Amino acid sequence: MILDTDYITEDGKPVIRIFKKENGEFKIEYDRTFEPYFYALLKDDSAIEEVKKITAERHGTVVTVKRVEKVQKKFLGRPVEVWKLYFTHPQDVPAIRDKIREHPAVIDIYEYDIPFAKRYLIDKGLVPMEGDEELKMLAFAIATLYHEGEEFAEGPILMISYADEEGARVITWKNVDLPYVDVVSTEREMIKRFLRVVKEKDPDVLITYNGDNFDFAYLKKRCEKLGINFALGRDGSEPKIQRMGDRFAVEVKGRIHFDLYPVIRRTINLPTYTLEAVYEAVFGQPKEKVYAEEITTAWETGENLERVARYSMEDAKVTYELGKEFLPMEAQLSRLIGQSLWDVSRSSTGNLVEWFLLRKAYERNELAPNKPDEKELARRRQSYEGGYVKEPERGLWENIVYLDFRSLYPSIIITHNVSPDTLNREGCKEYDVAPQVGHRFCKDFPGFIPSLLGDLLEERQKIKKKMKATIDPIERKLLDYRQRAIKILANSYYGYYGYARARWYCKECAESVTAWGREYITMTIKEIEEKYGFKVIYSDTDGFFATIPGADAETVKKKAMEFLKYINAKLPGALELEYEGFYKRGFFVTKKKYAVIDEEGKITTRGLEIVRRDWSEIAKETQARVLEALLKDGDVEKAVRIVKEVTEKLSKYEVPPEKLVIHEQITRDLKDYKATGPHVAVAKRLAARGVKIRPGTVISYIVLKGSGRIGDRAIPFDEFDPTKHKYDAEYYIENQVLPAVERILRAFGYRKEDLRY
DNA sequence: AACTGTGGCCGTGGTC
DNA sequence: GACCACGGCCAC
Ligand SMILES: Nc1ncnc2c1c(C#CCNC(=O)COCCO)cn2[C@H]1C[C@H](O)[C@@H](COP(=O)(O)OP(=O)(O)OP(=O)(O)O)O1
Ligand SMILES: [Mg+2]
Ligand SMILES: [Mg+2]
Ligand SMILES: [Mn+2]
Repeated sequence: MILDTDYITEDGKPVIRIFKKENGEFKIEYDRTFEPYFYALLKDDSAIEEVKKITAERHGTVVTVKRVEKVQKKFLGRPVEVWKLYFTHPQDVPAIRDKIREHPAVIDIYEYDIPFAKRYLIDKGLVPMEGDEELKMLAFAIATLYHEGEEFAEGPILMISYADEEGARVITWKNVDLPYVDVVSTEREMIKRFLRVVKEKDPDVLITYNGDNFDFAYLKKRCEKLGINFALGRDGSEPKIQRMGDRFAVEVKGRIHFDLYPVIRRTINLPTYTLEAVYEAVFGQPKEKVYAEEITTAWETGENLERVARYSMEDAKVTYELGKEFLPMEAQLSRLIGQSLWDVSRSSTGNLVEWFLLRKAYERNELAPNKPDEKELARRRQSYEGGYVKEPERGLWENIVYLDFRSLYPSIIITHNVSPDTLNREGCKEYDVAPQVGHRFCKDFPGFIPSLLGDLLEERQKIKKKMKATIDPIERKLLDYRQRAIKILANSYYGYYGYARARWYCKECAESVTAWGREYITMTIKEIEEKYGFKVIYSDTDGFFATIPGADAETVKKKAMEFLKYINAKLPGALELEYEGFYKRGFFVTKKKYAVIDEEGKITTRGLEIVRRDWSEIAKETQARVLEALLKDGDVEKAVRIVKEVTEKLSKYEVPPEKLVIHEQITRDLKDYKATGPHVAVAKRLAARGVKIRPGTVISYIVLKGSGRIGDRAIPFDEFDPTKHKYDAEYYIENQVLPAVERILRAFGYRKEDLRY
């Protein structure tokens, strides 16, 4: 299989490198013949002789057109012949493309900003990660000496650990009496030893947890101090550290640096993404954390080093175990997009969609539309109406079924052929007309994007059917994550239509999709209420909760299955209403906030404070105990006692202050905030002390006793000292606990006054 | 992480 | 007090 491709320049000419593993052997294939290009649409074929003469300059190098060939293409499905303009070197294209577009004989140009190595994979029909090849994998981690106030990597690496199918080991330069610890003379020899190990094992995949932003940058700084050529690459190169967005990413050439952190972060929803949290969520086993402060004290005092080495060994071990499960999931996605695992595992959803569409467009002889310029971008900044959200029938309900459309927005795109190459096309035999907004879509031929969603959706449902039949609960989660990733990808094609930077931008398409969605869900609600006697309790976009007032569970389930047969026979094309589940009881608070319990006793909660990273644990813990007392024990008096116990404890300063921490993300430069909430107030006091506040910084603060603005008396939890600081017990009662639980216990006749003291 | 999309709750600190 | 805009995170 193909692992990666890139290009190097040799005597001014590009050379593609294809990193392969075949029959257990690593190979590098070199292609010297592939040429960069873009397309020009000319006013007349005779003008090509002029265009061939246009020249540019880049760094004292004259740029010329190497050669041309005329080709038949389609633009949004309409045939058109264009000139493929070839060049000697990819950098020629940025240097000359404006001069060609400016030529009076040139109407427009296309596909002039495609990275060369990806262009090669598309045009050659090559797909990374295809085949039965078994890849060898190696995880690694590091332990460092840390002191507050120091620069990054001023202190040495203390241990380097690595794990694979054969076990886990730790390299260190102090004497630790553990069988898996290899003792070397110095930090320098420890790094050189790890390098030796990577070259001996020759792994196809290096697995880290956040190596993109910590491990490799730390190693590089230390290797710069120590004079080490850290040649982990299979071509003898050192790791290649590149900016990517607001952070960095690291390649190791000829292998795949698989950083688990970007994958996990976008696949699993956790409050924190410490390695220990991730391990426990995936495998159901605890992992102990040893903190930087303990590690430094152990190294300097020479005591309890065995515990640090064990912690370091366990980091590599669980990092290997995780990579073994998540690599095949991301390899599948890599095959579906047609790009390397390295790119796909780190890329925004927009880039995944666009790379997929560029390959498919090449397969179908379709020219890609261009990315918008600044002025077109400003023109694309109007919003449009979305899904319908019904105001819920508040309170406790029994014997609830949940019905929900299968992949609704993609199914609408498929069924009604919603696409910019079909929008208001004239002269067709058949049209579908979007409700409310009136846009017409021709049905005589499959639209570009509609024609591609079907395979995604059919793949997803195969995974879903296997998921629901999987005994192994770990394997079941992993299938869940796969089918969810395809779901979001498919839905992102709809969002792509309304994305201002999209090449296949079409706002008419996007608002037609949502308009159809609104008409389908309200029609479905009308039918189930009118013709089957249901009451719809709550509905959001494409699903709803409903019951038959006064009927038992068996009756509600039976009549819901009858309604599904009836409604699906009336729905056109790929539109299908699904049975998602039955809940013995449910409590609906507001739009987007409710909790249901199934017949096995499992509670599911949506939108409520329990699921929000930005509410205090004491409020979430209390709300969770209350929901359990209500939905599971049907015990209202108990839920009330729980609240009363909590408020009393808070009043008496008996709640641990850890449960009172509030977490809120900084999303922008501090200068750009118009409204200064508590987390920005704290952030501005830290910045004034020299702390590097950037977008993505989480502020973790606690509210101290006082009266005025909350931000005036919020401090970071780092600075909280229980001997000097009294937390604001009234704030956590009146601003956190009570609001969270009173919105629920109102339904049973309890005012806040009934829950205080 | 997200810049694939819109809808929505709710705390906060302002206005009057 | 009533009201509003901002900003975060969440449900689709
Ligand atoms: N990321 C998105 N980008 C653009 N549009 C999006 C989404 C998005 C989502 C999500 C992920 N959340 C979950 O998976 C569950 O997490 C809940 C935890 O609180 C929903 N929509 C739109 C299009 C979609 O057809 C419609 C109905 O939604 P929804 O029935 O769930 O999906 P669906 O009908 O396609 O798929 P299924 O029913 O699963 O078959 O809303
Ligand atoms: Mg839904
Ligand atoms: Mg908003
Ligand atoms: Mn759905």
